[PDB]
Amino acid sequence: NGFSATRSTVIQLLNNISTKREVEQYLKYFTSVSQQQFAVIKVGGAIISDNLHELASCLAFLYHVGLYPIVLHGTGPQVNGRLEAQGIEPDYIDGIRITDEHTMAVVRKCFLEQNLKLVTALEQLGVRARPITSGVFTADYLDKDKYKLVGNIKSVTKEPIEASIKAGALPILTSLAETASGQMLNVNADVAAGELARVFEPLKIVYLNEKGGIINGSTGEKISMINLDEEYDDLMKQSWVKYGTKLKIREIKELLDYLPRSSSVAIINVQDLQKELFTDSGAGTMIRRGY
Amino acid sequence: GFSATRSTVIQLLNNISTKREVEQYLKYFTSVSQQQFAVIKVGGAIISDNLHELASCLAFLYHVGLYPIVLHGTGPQVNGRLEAQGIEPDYIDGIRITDEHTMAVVRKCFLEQNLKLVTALEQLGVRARPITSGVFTADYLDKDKYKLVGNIKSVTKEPIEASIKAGALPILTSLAETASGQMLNVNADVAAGELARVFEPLKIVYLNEKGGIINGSTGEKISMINLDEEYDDLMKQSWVKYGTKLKIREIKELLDYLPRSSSVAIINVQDLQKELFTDSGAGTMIRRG
Amino acid sequence: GFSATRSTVIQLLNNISTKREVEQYLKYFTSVSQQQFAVIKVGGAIISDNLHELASCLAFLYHVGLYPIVLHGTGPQVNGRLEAQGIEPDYIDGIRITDEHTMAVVRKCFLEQNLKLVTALEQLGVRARPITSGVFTADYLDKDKYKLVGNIKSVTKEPIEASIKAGALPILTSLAETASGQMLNVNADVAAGELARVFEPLKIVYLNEKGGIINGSTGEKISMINLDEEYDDLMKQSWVKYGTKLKIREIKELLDYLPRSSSVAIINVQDLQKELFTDSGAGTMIRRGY
Amino acid sequence: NGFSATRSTVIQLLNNISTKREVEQYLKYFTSVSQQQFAVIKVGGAIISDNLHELASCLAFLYHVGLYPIVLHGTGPQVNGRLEAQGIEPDYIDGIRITDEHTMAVVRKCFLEQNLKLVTALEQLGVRARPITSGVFTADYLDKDKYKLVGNIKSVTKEPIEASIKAGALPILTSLAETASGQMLNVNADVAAGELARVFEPLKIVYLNEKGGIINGSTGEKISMINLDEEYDDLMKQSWVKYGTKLKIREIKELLDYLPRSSSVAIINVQDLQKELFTDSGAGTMIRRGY
Ligand SMILES: CC(=O)N[C@@H](CCC(=O)O)C(=O)O
Ligand SMILES: CC(=O)N[C@@H](CCC(=O)O)C(=O)O
Ligand SMILES: CC(=O)N[C@@H](CCC(=O)O)C(=O)O
Ligand SMILES: CC(=O)N[C@@H](CCC(=O)O)C(=O)O
Ligand SMILES: [Cl-]
Ligand SMILES: [Cl-]
Ligand SMILES: [Cl-]
Ligand SMILES: [Cl-]
Ligand SMILES: [Cl-]
Ligand SMILES: [Cl-]
Ligand SMILES: [Cl-]
Ligand SMILES: [Hg+2]
Ligand SMILES: [Hg+2]
Ligand SMILES: [Hg+2]
Ligand SMILES: [Hg+2]
Ligand SMILES: [Hg+2]
Ligand SMILES: [Hg+2]
Ligand SMILES: [Hg+2]
Repeated sequence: NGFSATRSTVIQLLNNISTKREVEQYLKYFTSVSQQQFAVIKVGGAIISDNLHELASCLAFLYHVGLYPIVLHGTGPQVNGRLEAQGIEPDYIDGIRITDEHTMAVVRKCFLEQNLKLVTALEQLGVRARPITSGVFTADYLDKDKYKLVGNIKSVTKEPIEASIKAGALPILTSLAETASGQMLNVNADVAAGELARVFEPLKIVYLNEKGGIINGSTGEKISMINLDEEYDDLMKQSWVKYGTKLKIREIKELLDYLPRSSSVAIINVQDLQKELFTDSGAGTMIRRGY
Repeated sequence: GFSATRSTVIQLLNNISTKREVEQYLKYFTSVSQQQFAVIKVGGAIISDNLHELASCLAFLYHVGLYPIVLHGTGPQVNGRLEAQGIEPDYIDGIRITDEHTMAVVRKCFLEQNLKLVTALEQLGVRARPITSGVFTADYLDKDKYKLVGNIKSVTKEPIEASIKAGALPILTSLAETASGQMLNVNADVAAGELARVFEPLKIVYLNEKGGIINGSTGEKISMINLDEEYDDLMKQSWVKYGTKLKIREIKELLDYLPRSSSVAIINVQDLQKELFTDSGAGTMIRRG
Repeated sequence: GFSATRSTVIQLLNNISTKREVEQYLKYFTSVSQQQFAVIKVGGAIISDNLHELASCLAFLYHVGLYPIVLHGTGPQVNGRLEAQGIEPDYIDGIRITDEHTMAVVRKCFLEQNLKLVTALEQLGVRARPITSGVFTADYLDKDKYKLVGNIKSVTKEPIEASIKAGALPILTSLAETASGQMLNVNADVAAGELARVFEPLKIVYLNEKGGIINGSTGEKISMINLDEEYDDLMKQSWVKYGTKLKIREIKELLDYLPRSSSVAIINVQDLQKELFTDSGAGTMIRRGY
Repeated sequence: NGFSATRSTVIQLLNNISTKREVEQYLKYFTSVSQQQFAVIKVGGAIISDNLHELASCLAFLYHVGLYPIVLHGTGPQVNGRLEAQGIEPDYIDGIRITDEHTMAVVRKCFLEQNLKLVTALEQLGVRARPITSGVFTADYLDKDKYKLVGNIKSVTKEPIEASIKAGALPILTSLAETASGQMLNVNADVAAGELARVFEPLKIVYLNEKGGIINGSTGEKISMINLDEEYDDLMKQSWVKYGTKLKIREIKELLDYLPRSSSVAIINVQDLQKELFTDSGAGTMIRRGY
C-alpha cells in the first residue's frame, strides 16, 4: 500500500530507463488501482547464502513502491552443508528430500536461520518484514514409507500473509507445512510457492534461480518460452531434464491448469527481476499454458 | 530515529518521580547491554476481555522506547471453542490433556489470539512481530498421561533478540517443538517462567484478571508470598488447586535459579505501569524468602 | 531523511523520457560537490500575479532533491506603491533612479515579496531560507545619475551554499551593500547574472510573464538569439528598449564569461520543468552560437 | 509549537530530575496553552566561538519540546580580535562601540559569520534555524558626531520573526539596524535584545554570558539577585559597573520599567540555563523591579 521512494529507490527506478516506453510502463504500475495481489516470488535457497544483498535490494524496491511480494524461500544447499558436517549424506527421490526425524531437525533449524537472515537483511534496509514460519500450510503425508516426513499440502491459511501486508510488512515464508495436530512436514519450495500462487492468483509469479531460467542441456541454450499444452509432454521425455527441473515444471503445469490462461510463470535470475516485472523483458524462461 | 509526542512525554513524567526511577528508565531506554527490561506473561482471557487496555499499556512502553518480551496464553478461548463444538475440556493436575484434535484447536487458537494482539498493537502504531514457533524446544512431559504436552528443555533467544533489535515487540505463544518437529502444548505460565530464567529481566510480570492470587480460606488477596518460609505449607493447602498450584510451582523453581534480588508480580493490567516504573508493587508479589 | 511520494515520482517520470535526461537528473540528485543545478530569476510580477503556480513548480524541484538558487525582483510592486503615493516611477537605461525615499520603498517591497514567496514555499512543505543581505557587495554605479544604485563587485557564496547544504531553497533579493553598510538597489536581472557568473550552474532561467522576448517589428516571439551573429544588429533595433535592452546586454556579458555550452532561457513558469529537465528549451533561448 | 522529543531530548529532560516537584514544573510548561512568546535569549558573541556545541544543544532542547526562543546574538569579542590583528585599538564610549566605515565593515562581516555559525550548528543537530540578519530593527543615528555608524532603535518589525517560528524554525538574529534609506547601523546586542523583549513580552528573558552573571567587583563575588527599585541608583555609582555591565544593567532597568512586575531577567552561563528556565535554580544573576 504505502509508497515511499528513498534515494536508493529513485536511483533503482531510473538507472536503466532509456525510453518513453519504459517510463509509461512504470507509470501504469504506479497509477494502478488494482487490488489483485502483486506477486508470489519463490526464492532458491542458494540465493540467500550467495546473493543476499541483491535479493534484499530488489525486494526493498518493491516495498518502497507499494508493490508488496509474498516471498517464499528454500534452504536445500545449507541443509546439505549441515548434514555433511555431521558425516551424513542426503537422499532424494523424484527431486524430493527423503526426510527422517534427524534430517527434519536439520531442515527445520536451517529454514528458521535462513528465514531470519532474509528478514534481518530486509530490516537493515529499512524494510519491515515478518518471518512467517508456521500456520500457513496444512498437509498430510505425501507417502510416509517412501519420503518419510514430507508433506502434501491440502490447504493454505491466508490470514498471516494478509495481516503482514496490511500492517506494512513483507511476509517471508518457509516451505514447511504441518499436519493438523502439529507434526512439521518438509515440502519442496517450488511446490509450496505454487500452492500460494493458486490461492492468491497474483499478477506476477516468479521463480528465482541462479541459472536465470531453464537451460536446454543438449544445446546449452536458455529456453525463452514454454507453451505447456504443446511442449510439456515431449519436454518431459528429454533425458537432459534433471529431477529438480522435472519437479519444478510439473508443479508449474499443474498450477497453470488451475489459474486462468492470462497467468504466467517466469523463471529468472534476481538481477533481471525488475525489468521482467515492469518493462516486459524477455529474460529468463516464461512458462504459460498456451494452446 | 526515535521521537516521542507531547502526550507520550507527559505520561512518562507522570510515571517517574524519583532519581532511582529516572535512572532505571534511562538505563533500559538506551540499551548498553544484553540485559532485558521485562518478561510479561499475558493471560489468554485478557485478549478476549480487555484487549484495548492491554494494547494501550504495551503501546505506551513501546512509545517510551522500552521493548518487553511478551508471551500470551489462550486457554479460555480453547475451552470456549471445545464447548462450542460439544467437547468438554480435559485437564489433569492443571495441565490440558491434548490429543490430536485438541492440539489442532490449541494451535489455531494460539495463532488467532497472537494475531489479535499483534494487530491491535499495529493499529496503535506499534511494530509487533508474531513469534509463534522456533523458541521453545521440548520433549514430551508424559505421553500416556497428557499426550501432546511438552516439557521445555531449551529456549532459543535469537528470534526474540532479532525482533527487539529490529525495533518490534516480540509477541510469543507458548507452543514448543521436539527436535523432529512435533509441536507440543505448554502451559503459558510455565513457558513464561522459562523465558525469565534465560533472560533474567529486571521485571517479571504475570497479568491476570483477578490482579493476583486470592487466599481461598479467607477470601483475601495475598499481597506477598515469601517462598522459603511459606512455599511448602502453601502447596499443602486444599484451596490451592489446578492452574494456581502450577503457577506458584514454576515461579518457585524460577526464583530458586534467579538472584534473590528478583521477584515476580502477579497483577492486573491497570497496575502494569506502576509495577514496571516503581518498586511499590501491586497485586501478589512473590519472592524467595 | 529523503523520501518521495507516489505523485512526486509520477511527476518526475512525466518529465524524463531519454537516457540523457536520466543521467542529468541523477548527476544533480546525487551530488556531493559544489556544482549548481540552476540559477532561476523570478520576475517580481509573478509573485503578485501567479504565486501558487510558481511555488508549486519550485516545490516539485525540491521534492525530487534539486536545490535551485532563486533570486526574485519586485519592480512592479514598487511602481504600484510609488503611484499609490502620487510619485512617478523614474528610470534611465532600464535602471531605477533610486533616491532615499525610493530606497525605503524598494527595501520594504523586496522584503515583503521575499517573505511572500518563502511562506508560499513553506506552506507546500518546502524548506526555504530568506537571504535578504550578505550576498552582494557593491560600489555606486553612478551616484549623480542613478543615486542609491549599485554596481556589484563581489558575490559571497557562503550564505547560499549553507542554505542548500541544510536542505533549504535559498530565496534571494537583488539588494546589494557597500562595505560600510549602505544598501544599494540593483536590477534583479543583473544580480541574477552575477550569481550565474560565480556559480556557473547547468541551467540559467529568467522567468517573465510574456514567456520570453517578443520582436517588436513583427509581434512574433523570438525562439533563439545567437549573440555572436546577432547581438550588435539586435541592439541597434529601435524596438529594443528599456528593461529588455538591459536584460539582453546583461545576458550577453554573462555569456562572454561562461562556456559556449551554456545558455539562458527566458520563459514562463508553465515551461520551467521542460526547460530544466530537457535540452528542448522553450520561450526565448539565448546563447553565443556555433 | 511542534513538540517532538528525540532520544537526546528525553535524556536531557530526565537526567536532572530527582523530585515530584521538578516533574510538575516541566508538566506546567508542556501542558500550557498560552499564546505568549516563550523566551527572548541574548547570546554573548564569545559563546558562539568558545562553546558552540553546548549552546546549540540547549537551544535544540527547547526546539524539540516546542518552546521556541527568539535568539539574538552579538559578536563584540571577535570584532575586537579582528581589529587587534589589523593593529587597531577598539573604540568605546559608555559601553557602546564607536563605529566608523572601516569598523562597520568588520562588524558586519563578523556578525554574518557568527550568525551562520550558530544557524549551521543548529541545523547539524536537526534543528531548523533561519538567519535573520536584516529587516527587523529600524534605527536613527544615536549620535553621529559621537558614535558615527551607531543606531538608536525606533521600531521592531515582528513579521520575519513570527514567520520563522510559524514555519518551524528558530529565528537567529543579529543586532544590526537600518535607517529608512538603508544605511546599516551598529547597535549593542544587549540593547537590541531589550528592544525585542519590550514588544514580544515573553515569559522568559535570558542573557547568556561566559562569567555566568554579574560579579561584584569589590567583594569578588557573583551577585545572585538585584532588586532594582531598591538598588539601581547606588549600583550605577559603583566603580566596578562600567563598560558593558553598566550598559546592560541600564537597558534591563528601562526594560523592566516597561514590562509588568511579574517579569524578570536572568544573566547566566549556558550550562545552567535549562535548570534556570524550568526548575527555578537560582544560578547566575536574577534582575527584577522589586520595591
Ligand atoms: C521435501 C523437500 O524436498 N524439501 C526441500 C525444501 C528446501 C528447498 O526446496 O530448498 C529440501 O531440500 O529439504
Ligand atoms: C498444556 C497446557 O495446559 N497448555 C495451555 C496453553 C494455553 C494457556 O496457558 O493459556 C492450554 O490451555 O492448553
Ligand atoms: C536598480 C533597479 O532598477 N532595481 C530594480 C530591482 C527590482 C527588480 O528588478 O524587479 C527596481 O525595480 O528598483
Ligand atoms: C554599538 C555596539 O557597541 N555594537 C556591538 C555589537 C556586538 C555585540 O554587542 O556583541 C559591537 O561590539 O560592535
Ligand atoms: Cl531491483
Ligand atoms: Cl542444523
Ligand atoms: Cl489504558
Ligand atoms: Cl479452532
Ligand atoms: Cl481459532
Ligand atoms: Cl503547477
Ligand atoms: Cl573575523
Ligand atoms: Hg541446520
Ligand atoms: Hg481455535
Ligand atoms: Hg504500561
Ligand atoms: Hg507548476
Ligand atoms: Hg513599500
Ligand atoms: Hg571580520
Ligand atoms: Hg534549555
